[PDB]
Amino acid sequence: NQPYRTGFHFQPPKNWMNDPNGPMIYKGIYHLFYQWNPKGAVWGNIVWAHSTSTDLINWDPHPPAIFPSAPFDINGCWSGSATILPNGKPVILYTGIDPKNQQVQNIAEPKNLSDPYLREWKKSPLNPLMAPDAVNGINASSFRDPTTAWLGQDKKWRVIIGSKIHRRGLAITYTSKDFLKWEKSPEPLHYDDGSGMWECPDFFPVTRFGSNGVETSSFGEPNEILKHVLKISLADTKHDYYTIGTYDRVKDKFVPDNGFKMDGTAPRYDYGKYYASKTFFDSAKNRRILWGWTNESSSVEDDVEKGWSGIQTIPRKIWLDRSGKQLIQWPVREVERLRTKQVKNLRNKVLKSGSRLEVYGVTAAQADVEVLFKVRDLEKADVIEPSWTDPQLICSKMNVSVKSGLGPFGLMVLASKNLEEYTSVYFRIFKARQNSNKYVVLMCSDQSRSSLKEDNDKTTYGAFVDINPHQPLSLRALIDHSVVESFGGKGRACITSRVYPKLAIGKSSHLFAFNYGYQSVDVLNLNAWSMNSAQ
Ligand SMILES: *[C@@H]1O[C@H](CO)[C@@H](O[C@@H]2O[C@H](CO)[C@@H](O[C@@H]3O[C@H](CO[C@H]4O[C@H](CO)[C@@H](O)[C@H](O)[C@@H]4O)[C@@H](O)[C@H](O[C@H]4O[C@H](CO)[C@@H](O)[C@H](O)[C@@H]4O[C@H]4O[C@H](CO)[C@@H](O)[C@H](O)[C@@H]4O)[C@@H]3O)[C@H](O)[C@H]2NC(C)=O)[C@H](O)[C@H]1NC(C)=O
Ligand SMILES: *[C@@H]1O[C@H](CO)[C@@H](O[C@@H]2O[C@H](CO)[C@@H](O)[C@H](O)[C@H]2NC(C)=O)[C@H](O)[C@H]1NC(C)=O
Ligand SMILES: OC[C@H]1O[C@@](CO)(O[C@H]2O[C@H](CO)[C@@H](O)[C@H](O)[C@H]2O)[C@@H](O)[C@@H]1O
Ligand SMILES: *[C@@H]1O[C@H](CO)[C@@H](O)[C@H](O)[C@H]1NC(C)=O
Ligand code: NA
Ligand SMILES: [Zn+2]
Ligand SMILES: [Zn+2]
Ligand SMILES: [Zn+2]
Ligand SMILES: [Zn+2]
Repeated sequence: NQPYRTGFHFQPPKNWMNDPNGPMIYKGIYHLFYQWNPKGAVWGNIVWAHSTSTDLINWDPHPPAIFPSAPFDINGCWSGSATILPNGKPVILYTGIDPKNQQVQNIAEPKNLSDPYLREWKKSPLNPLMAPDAVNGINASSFRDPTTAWLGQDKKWRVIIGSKIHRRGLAITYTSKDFLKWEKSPEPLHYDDGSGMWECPDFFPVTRFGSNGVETSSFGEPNEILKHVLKISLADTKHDYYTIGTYDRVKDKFVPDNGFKMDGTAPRYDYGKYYASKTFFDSAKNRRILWGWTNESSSVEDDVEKGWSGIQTIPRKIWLDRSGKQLIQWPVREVERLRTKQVKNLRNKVLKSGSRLEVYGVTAAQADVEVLFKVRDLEKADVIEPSWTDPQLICSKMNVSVKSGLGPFGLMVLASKNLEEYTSVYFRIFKARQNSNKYVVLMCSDQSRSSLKEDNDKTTYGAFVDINPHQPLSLRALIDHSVVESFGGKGRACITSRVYPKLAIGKSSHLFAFNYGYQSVDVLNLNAWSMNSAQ
């Protein structure tokens, strides 16, 4: 019996899953590889597992693609990325562990380029293409995760590798004119002092105005103003951060926009349980897709007990916000195909102070729900306390029991009949400590009351949303048994959490809208779809 296995998120039939690997589209087929343990529910014996799709939702298995079978990767096949060469040919750059336990960079390419599912991959010699040594002095124990490579205006390829030198994180950048002979640049594309190791780095352009994706090597088209994103997975904090800036192709550096620092004080893709993010360019739809690894919030005991660990968020479409300050994400449209044609709809319903509204007629552990909340009188929101800068510390300081002028209001997902178990995703609104009348919208994902099992990770997640509370506040949540993916302000803030209820399972879960704030807020619209299982 498996109450926590997802009905429609990507996870292997069994065992431990980890980083998403070399995602790509080839011959109109979507590919996903991933770090897999073929014989355990913990990390180990790590190989590139492999599934394919035509819609990014239903995945067909294939035997592992990249596994230890040569000096350059004999002690493991760590993370990496697929580049698609200008002639449509796809290649994987991945980190392998050698006889000396050194992290080195290997190329792998398909052996049958006419196989539409690219089942078997051949590797060099002359692998490794990139390795630490005495001359470059790269930390052999911290040199992993090559990105998708991009082609410069000087016919030379660039690729970065996450690394660190003495508690300074950097994107070690290599150049190559043939994709076979790679040479280290004197200086990295970017670095941050005091940040740890830089894992799973990503580097890609975005249009300044538009929802569409940009091919990874593009400079034009003239005219069209581009912006560049550098994303890192910060090993110490265990979060993925990105910064928006410009790519000086002359110096071959990355320059973060004024109002950013790549270490710590940066925006996250996701303010909950989300790690080792990776994007690819979906040439089929001209969109950039972001893959993300949500690991397990239960005990390791539980993981080995259920015999699997780790899921993948449903893929996000990602693009720049109009104001240029952050990225927007939104679950790929395809996932909406999983919705039943029946749809529970509630409109213009008032939530008085301290109220809640059950929403029936849905499979409440496997569902998609979208709400529009309208605030009646913004002059009623409490002025935000002076030293409240961390949105995670606000949500954890004040639970749904503590009441604000406006908020807490939102959804209670994965909830038991009598509410002993519930996961609350919600908003609070404040007036800011500014001379201009600006409001601060808080999004929380509180899971302290989430499950009766006590040794689950009940960490509460939190985020600010850049939306105007004059217009109605939008909240979506994908609910899938042991995962909720909350989206605030139409993708302006995303929180993934992991939840393991003992009561709120299958038949026995709701599903509430609620409001415990001082002022009564209006539910403008509520759509709830039951969700069919994938694959
Ligand atoms: C893969 O999966 C695992 C598990 O899900 C995950 O590790 C967990 O990460 C979370 C954070 O994401 C950790 O949550 C913290 O837990 C500590 C306590 O943990 C200790 O004790 C437990 C045993 O019960 C052990 O598991 C663990 O090893 C530790 O010894 C909390 O204290 C933290 O809460 C504080 O900080 C939060 C903000 O970050 C606030 O929300 C909260 O209010 C707390 O602040 C309080 O103390 C502050 C002083 O430090 C003070 O400023 C405040 O006033 C306040 O009182 C936090 O909940 C969790 O412990 C991890 N668990 C394990 C098993 O390691 C991995 O990260 C994940 N990996 C990936 C790649 O995603
Ligand atoms: C090279 O990287 C390795 C691995 O991160 C470093 O050795 C680790 O340092 C940490 C933190 O001080 C300690 O837990 C251990 O001493 C090592 N742990 C691991 C995970 O191996 C080493 O310090 C780095 N050296 C340089 C020159 O950057
Ligand atoms: O599977 C290895 C792959 O995962 C990452 C990030 O998730 O590193 C994790 O696994 C390593 C193997 O034990 C650890 O050294 C590291 O601390 C952990 O975050 C990638 O860096 C790596 O390619
Ligand atoms: C490669 O793919 C083609 C087309 O699917 C297939 O017919 C062929 O047998 C495969 N292998 C070789 C060695 O050509
Ligand atoms: Na889409
Ligand atoms: Zn040194
Ligand atoms: Zn943190
Ligand atoms: Zn920086
Ligand atoms: Zn006003």
